[PDB]
Amino acid sequence: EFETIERFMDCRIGRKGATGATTTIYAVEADGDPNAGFEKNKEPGEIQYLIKWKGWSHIHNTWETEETLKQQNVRGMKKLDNYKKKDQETKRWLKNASPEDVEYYNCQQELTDDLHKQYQIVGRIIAHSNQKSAAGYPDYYCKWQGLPYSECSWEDGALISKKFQACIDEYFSRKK
Amino acid sequence: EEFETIERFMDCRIGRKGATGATTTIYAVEADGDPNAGFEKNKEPGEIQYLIKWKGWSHIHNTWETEETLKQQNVRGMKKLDNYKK
Amino acid sequence: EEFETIERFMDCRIGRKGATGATTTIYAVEADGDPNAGFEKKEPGEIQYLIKWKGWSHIHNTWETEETLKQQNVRGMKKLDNYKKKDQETKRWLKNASPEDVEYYNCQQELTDDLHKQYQIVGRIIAHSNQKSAAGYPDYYCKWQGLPYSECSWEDGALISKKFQACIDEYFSRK
Ligand SMILES: COc1cc2c(N(C)C3CCN(C(C)=O)CC3)nc(N3CCCCCCCC3)nc2cc1OCCCN1CCCCC1
Ligand SMILES: COc1cc2c(N(C)C3CCN(C(C)=O)CC3)nc(N3CCCCCCCC3)nc2cc1OCCCN1CCCCC1
Ligand SMILES: [Cl-]
Ligand SMILES: [Cl-]
Repeated sequence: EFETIERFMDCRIGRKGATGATTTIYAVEADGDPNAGFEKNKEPGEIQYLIKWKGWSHIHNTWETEETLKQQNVRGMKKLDNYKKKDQETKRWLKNASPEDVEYYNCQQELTDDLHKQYQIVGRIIAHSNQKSAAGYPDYYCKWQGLPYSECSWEDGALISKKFQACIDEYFSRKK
Repeated sequence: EEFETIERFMDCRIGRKGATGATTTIYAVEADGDPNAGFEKNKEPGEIQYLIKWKGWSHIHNTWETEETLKQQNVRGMKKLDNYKK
Repeated sequence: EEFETIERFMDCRIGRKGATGATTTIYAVEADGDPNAGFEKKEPGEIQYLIKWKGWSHIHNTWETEETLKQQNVRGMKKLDNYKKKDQETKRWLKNASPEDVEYYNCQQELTDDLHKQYQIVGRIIAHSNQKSAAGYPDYYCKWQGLPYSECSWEDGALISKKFQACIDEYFSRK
């Protein structure tokens, strides 16, 4: 019925309207980053968030504003309050911080950042649909890098060939 | 005629209606995909099927099968079906 | 009217009848022992899950059964269905997977279960309370291994000092 929020993945200041379906990685690749030429300079922006939608997989992460979360009558809005609360607590005990703490925080906080971006490439395909679409695509059973095998999904076969045809090739070639 | 025999009841399931038959042996499901694919009880194909292990065939031939479909094929040994139910 | 709340399912296992509860947190078993110690079957089994609680840092992961989750009105049962299914489905698929596929599944599950085993290691204490306890222990704000900085948690100084004194120390040897 209504969307739900599972995790808040990152935060950012970005172009006004760089929120919504058009901000997923496979739209930005197939269409273009609405948030393209942004230095935070040259252009006033907005606080946008990176949402991991309940039900859907880490590839459908879209960026939204507080407004669009409310405008979309989405569930999980308390999660929005906590993410903002613990962000203020984290900025607090890093204002009085030795330079080597900022070294740690920025080194670390950037490892999790990669690890998160890897949750979107497909580690191996595992199955496919009997049914095909009008356009002639099965749907695929993807395993995602970093995420365990219980983080697998039935993914659009038209969708994943655009970036992982090679992973589709090796599924079929490990039969004959 | 020439009937099939139900050897063991391997597993239970709530599967898309139709996701039964010879389309549920591995070597099909690997060649064509699965008729059940990604089925949640959200969609209401809803039906209860059984991985039936057959007599005189290795386990790679097992199939998911309804009461409906077992009785259509007049399989033997429906005595263990309801036994399985109870 | 204070119930608990399943956050994420981390692991099932067959386990000694009654090897559940907070006697199962990692820090309990080091203290005393493992309730599921030396199990085989000899012994009535059971099907026990490792829950990550909403509210609590990963140290507090406890193995539980579908019973003791309901028995304690634990909220988030819908997520135990979506997981029992996702397990049966993937066990069927081990019935007939090619050894290659089965070996990939062993590499990538042994890796996974590690990164999980370290969400319980502290890589940095970065604050302490202004308030000690009976025993001279502040609570400590931990940075966790694997996790981001939005998983940091105020945690019993007493408890953390029992396995990560080195970290509270280097904390103070910089202030
Ligand atoms: C929960 O609602 C939805 C979400 C869907 C979704 N997600 C999860 C994004 C996150 C939330 N979004 C915001 C904030 O703007 C929109 C997009 N992606 C997708 N594709 C998925 C395939 C990838 C191939 C690229 C092209 C397609 C995109 N299909 C979604 C469908 C959703 O149900 C629509 C109602 C029922 N349907 C179901 C099937 C189609 C029509 C009837
Ligand atoms: C059920 O909520 C809780 C949980 C607590 C918890 N966890 C994560 C439980 C472990 C075992 N579980 C089961 C089902 O077996 C579930 C969760 N650990 C801990 N310690 C953490 C401290 C140091 C460690 C050793 C000292 C014991 C352990 N204190 C918990 C406390 C919980 O509330 C009670 C606090 C109430 N407030 C709120 C109102 C105002 C008064 C104070
Ligand atoms: Cl993970
Ligand atoms: Cl993480």
